[PDB]
Amino acid sequence: SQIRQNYSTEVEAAVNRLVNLYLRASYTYLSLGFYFDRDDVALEGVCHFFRELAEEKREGAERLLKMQNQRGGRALFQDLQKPSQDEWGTTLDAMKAAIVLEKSLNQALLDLHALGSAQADPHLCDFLESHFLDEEVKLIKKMGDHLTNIQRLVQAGLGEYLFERLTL
Amino acid sequence: SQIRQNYSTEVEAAVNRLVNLYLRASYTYLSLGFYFDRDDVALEGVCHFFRELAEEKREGAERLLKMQNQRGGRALFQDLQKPSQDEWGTTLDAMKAAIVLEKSLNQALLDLHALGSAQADPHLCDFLESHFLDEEVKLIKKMGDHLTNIQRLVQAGLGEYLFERLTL
Amino acid sequence: SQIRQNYSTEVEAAVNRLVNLYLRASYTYLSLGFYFDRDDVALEGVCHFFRELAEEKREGAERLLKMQNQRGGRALFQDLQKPSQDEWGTTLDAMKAAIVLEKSLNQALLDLHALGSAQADPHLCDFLESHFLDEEVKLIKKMGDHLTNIQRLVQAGLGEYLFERLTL
Amino acid sequence: SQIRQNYSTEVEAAVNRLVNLYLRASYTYLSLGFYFDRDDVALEGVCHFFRELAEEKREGAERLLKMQNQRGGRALFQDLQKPSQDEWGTTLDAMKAAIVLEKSLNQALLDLHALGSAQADPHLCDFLESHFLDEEVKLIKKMGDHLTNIQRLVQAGLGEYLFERLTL
Ligand SMILES: *CC(F)(F)OCC(F)(F)F
Ligand SMILES: *CC(F)(F)OCC(F)(F)F
Repeated sequence: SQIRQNYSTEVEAAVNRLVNLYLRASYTYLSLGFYFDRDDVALEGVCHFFRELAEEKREGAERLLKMQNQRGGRALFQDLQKPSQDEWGTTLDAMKAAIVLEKSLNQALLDLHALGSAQADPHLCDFLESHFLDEEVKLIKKMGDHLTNIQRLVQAGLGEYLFERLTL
Repeated sequence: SQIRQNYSTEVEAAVNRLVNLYLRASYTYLSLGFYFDRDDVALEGVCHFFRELAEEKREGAERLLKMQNQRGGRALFQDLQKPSQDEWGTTLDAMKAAIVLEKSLNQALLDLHALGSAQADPHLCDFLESHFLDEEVKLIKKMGDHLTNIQRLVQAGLGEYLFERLTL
Repeated sequence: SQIRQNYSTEVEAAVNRLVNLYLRASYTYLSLGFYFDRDDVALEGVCHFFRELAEEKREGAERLLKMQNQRGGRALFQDLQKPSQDEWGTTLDAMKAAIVLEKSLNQALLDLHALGSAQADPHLCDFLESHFLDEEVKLIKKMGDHLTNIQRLVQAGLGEYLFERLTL
Repeated sequence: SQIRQNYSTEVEAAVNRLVNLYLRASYTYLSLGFYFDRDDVALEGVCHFFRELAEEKREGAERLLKMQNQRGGRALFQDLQKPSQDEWGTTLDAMKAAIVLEKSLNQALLDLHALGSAQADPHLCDFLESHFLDEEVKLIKKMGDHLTNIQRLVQAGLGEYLFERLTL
């Protein structure tokens, strides 16, 4: 590419992998959201919480793709695997799966940062530090807070209703 | 001091002690607030309640310091001891510790008032009666009200959540 | 902590130390401010300059504490030592002590950054670079500018009055 | 008087004396103000400072007279002695005389408070504490601040001009 400068093939490939990860995460949240929209689950605040996250993760993928083109890398898309579950259980079960998912995204961001440091790619470093790293830390904190409140409320049916009504 | 009039050394020293007490109280509320911000505690209304009190106590210290200078006394600062606990337990535990703290501040205000009366210092009397005594009485009443509601709600996890959501 | 990821015990402890440093700095500026409010010193612009800095340093401590909780670290508070002086001399003396204080905070920030780099903690790096490092550089520059103007003005009483009136 | 209750003859007489003192003080400030309006003195900010105080002291007398009637006491007016000087020297000389004057008013307020305490007259106590005691403390502090700045500026002609221009 005529514009490519200081952009390693290793980072280019890792950015493509991270896009697949973010799109996978968006798909997982789409599934979570619609599960809570089921007439036999029916927790609107939980559905909305996850649908909002689906959007956020899709936007993350799009930010990575824009950056890939800015650096003169080439987007390569792969199959997107279906979410790990078809049914997500209680709000607690779902929030547990969500924090696991966010930690995996966070670790992937940290790995990419490490790669960028190794390749002396300060533009990549800044990009991740600016658009991703703190967003992830904040989200994981919020999920931790929710998990604690969910667990304090477990009795169980009453707690799930109240959390959806009064927190979400 | 060129401006000093009817301002005893005993009151000057007691005012300095009271400043240390108010700053200690601010520090204790800072600790309480951040404890409730922990991801494994996560009671936002409780955190906000105590952070607001940290501010109020700091402002009290500043009011005392301004008055000290107005009277021609000299501010003398001492080490500030760390709060009595690192972890504050339940909302109930915390509110109990808070009312204990406020009663100690109140007693210190009353002792200073008594000292002012003994020294026939009506400006000091007015200062305390105007800026501190009723504020303390009102705060202690509010904490008493909270304690009663907390105790009525104790089961326990559900009660703590509901109090934070619906009162704080 | 359920949320903790890539957050070393070394950084957690250093963050706690830095909180103590910032609170110490706030206390030092509180003392500086009220000294200049003395009827026998009476430099209102100087008092306001330092009282504003007390607030800024307290806010820095609070930012560090919020971050500590975001990362799943645990705030640990220690005794706060009293400021190094009870009386602060001239505006020049005070500004000299202030720049010494800011340089020590700056060095502590740089040490923490180095620690973060060694622990490959890019979130910490970004946090410090975003909220602290440039604020410190700007503040130290402003103090340097003031010192130069103060020194140019030293005769002495006239210079101190004019600097307070026309710069502060 | 049909309305008189718990109002001693001693307090009634002391209130009349205090009125004479406040009117004397107003007259002294009138003289100070017009001295600084002299073409051979010509310090407008100083003239305005003292003319404002003349008004404040007259208003104090009027407040005391209103209170006297509220309590069913009887106003008794006496000759008003002329101010202690015809010419007031420098700004420094004048401010020195002003702080002496304010301290004498303050002492008179404190004596009246003591008298009220001895006569168990809480309405009088409140009246003085509310309308006079803190006003006096604040004024004396401000004069102390001015004296310090004046003295720092003394060379002499330049200092007097600058203080009038930049503080008053
Ligand atoms: C965000 C989600 F995965 F759901 O959607 C991805 C795509 F299919 F591209 F819309
Ligand atoms: C900022 C200062 F140190 F002054 O205050 C600290 C605390 F005591 F916590 F208010």
